[PDB]
Amino acid sequence: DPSGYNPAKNNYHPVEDACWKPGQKVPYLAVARTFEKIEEVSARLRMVETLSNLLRSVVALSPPDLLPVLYLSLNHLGPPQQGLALGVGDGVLLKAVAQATGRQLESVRAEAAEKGDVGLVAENSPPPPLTASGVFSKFRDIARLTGSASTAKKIDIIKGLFVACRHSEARFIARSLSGRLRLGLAEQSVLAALSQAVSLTPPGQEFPPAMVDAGKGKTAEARKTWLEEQGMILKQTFCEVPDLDRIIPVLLEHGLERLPEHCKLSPGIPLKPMLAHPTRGISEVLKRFEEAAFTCEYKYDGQRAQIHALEGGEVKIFSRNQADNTGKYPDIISRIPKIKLPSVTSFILDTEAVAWDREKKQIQPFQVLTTRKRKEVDASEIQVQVCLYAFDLIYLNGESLVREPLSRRRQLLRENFVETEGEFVFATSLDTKDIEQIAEFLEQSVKDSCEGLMVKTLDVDATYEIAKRSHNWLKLKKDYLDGVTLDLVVIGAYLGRGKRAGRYGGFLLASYDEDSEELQAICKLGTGFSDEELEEHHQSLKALVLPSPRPYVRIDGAVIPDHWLDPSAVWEVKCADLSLSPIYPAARGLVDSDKGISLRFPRFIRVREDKQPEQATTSAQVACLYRKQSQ
DNA sequence: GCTGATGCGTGTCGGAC
DNA sequence: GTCCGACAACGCATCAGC
Ligand SMILES: Nc1ncnc2c1ncn2[C@@H]1O[C@H](COP(=O)(O)O)[C@@H](O)[C@H]1O
Repeated sequence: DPSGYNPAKNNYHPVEDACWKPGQKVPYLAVARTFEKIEEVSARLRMVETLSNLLRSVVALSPPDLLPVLYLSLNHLGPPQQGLALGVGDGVLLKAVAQATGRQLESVRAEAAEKGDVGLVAENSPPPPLTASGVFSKFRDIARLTGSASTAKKIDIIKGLFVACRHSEARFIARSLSGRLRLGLAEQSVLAALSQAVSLTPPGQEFPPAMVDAGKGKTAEARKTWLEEQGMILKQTFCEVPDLDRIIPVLLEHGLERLPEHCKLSPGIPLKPMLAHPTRGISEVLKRFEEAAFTCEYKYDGQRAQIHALEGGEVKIFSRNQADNTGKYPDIISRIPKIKLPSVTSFILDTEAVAWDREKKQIQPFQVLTTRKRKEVDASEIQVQVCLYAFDLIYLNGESLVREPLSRRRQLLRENFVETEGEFVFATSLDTKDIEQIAEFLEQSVKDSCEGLMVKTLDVDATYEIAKRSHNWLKLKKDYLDGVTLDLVVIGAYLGRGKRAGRYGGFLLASYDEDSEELQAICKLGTGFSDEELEEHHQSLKALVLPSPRPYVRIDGAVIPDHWLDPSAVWEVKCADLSLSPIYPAARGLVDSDKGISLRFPRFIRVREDKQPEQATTSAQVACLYRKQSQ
């Protein structure tokens, strides 16, 4: 019986402990029961084993449901490049919860805010049982609804789900819709569970499967080593082809050992990009890299563009998160013939697209880039031009370069591609181990409109193998260095969600405007404090809660705090940059008549226990800092 | 026809292991 | 170090209300 389904039990048997009949649809309650057992524990290894048990039963009994169960576990709707999104947030969701439970919407909103979780409100307040594929399909139905009256149609589907929910299902339906499943298990653990499941219980056997536990005859050491090896086969393939729609049919038909024979890196199919680990100083860079020669490059402030040229000439462009951006950049597309030597027949390039001012011939801020339209059919209508800064080459003329060292990938990039100023340029770079030269290069990068340096080894562990290490590169920014900040007043707090439930998750901060003697909201703040500090803030600020705002506190367009606070606490906050804000009033009129100023990537540093609000950073100082950054 | 509100999509940080 | 999920500013696109 699905109500008693226990994928965390000892001696889990994929056949005998499943809670549905062979070949029938996996019930959604089996998924919900699995989620309960996963969120109850903190050790990822234990979460992986529990999910693996569900997956082995899916493989053994009902293999067509493997793909929807995996998406439900990731809370994804499909492969990233297809771009389906629910179009559902707390607004649509709580209205649906309110109507399903028959309660007033304010009562539902208030309880969800206090509890920090929509799932508990949806649950604790005729139709056939939900199935995993049925729920997944309805989720995709919600995402495809568009046009006038689509909100009411989305709500109707959601109410239909809640009406059919049993036991714990409503909790997880609502958390999924809210984007906050909170399992503690995400992409890497799902892949580990999948490789473990298909290794222990191979797909494609006639029911009942003759092989239920392929690890039974191995010592514990041989079992661990084997599962690690199978797990790396799945992880390397997925990093090249992060698309379960392609992988799972192949896995089900040919098994995991033969997977790389059928799914490999190829132009037109986005791959996982290499990411960067933040490093807090040049000395820390030499420590992570030890003896290995490395290169430093400008870290451009734009958007990543993974540019694919297929054999035959089709070009596709993907984002860092593998969204299809091809329709966004008809200007890039028309430029491709200019950037390659005539011998290049296909490639995958790793680049940064940066807004570029063709009148002044210079880079423009990230903010300017974000004003491009999402779709543009005529390059003629484009107003924000872009320059591509190329820094890697992943595939060339039919061959993957993923196992080549950066020294060779970079040489192939420079040898086979053609620069045009203001259109396509190789990232500015420096090969050195001299601490003083690196420090000056870091300074120069900021003067040249970049946010810092990327650092990459050239020959030691210098490949593009994301499954081996996804953060193989280092990012170095001046704002990571100690002593290289603003003192702001806490004027409000926001109730925490999830891991912050039951305390404050965020705070509203303000600068002191000397001329009006008012406090002006400047940004929110929600990271940089330890768990212990955040509880201390909850305890000390609760004494300062007020029913109504003070008349000298101005927040204009900011989110109204859940709790207004008597202005008293002053905190030191660090940011990457200041920005001209559409909503915050701080220093409005000092630089821009209509816009005040906010903080890019603010983080809490420490309490200024001995600073009164009137001695906080002033709005005039905020303006001065913004002007200094703006040349 | 306009607009404000909602949703999606483009970093820093600490905890458990 | 890895994995995960708290939380930031601010843009476009969309849609309900007007
Ligand atoms: N020279 C460069 N090499 C690699 N990434 C770069 C470079 N310049 C800018 N970037 C961007 O920096 C991001 C890496 O930082 P992060 O996303 O913080 O891991 C990439 O996704 C790129 O969009």
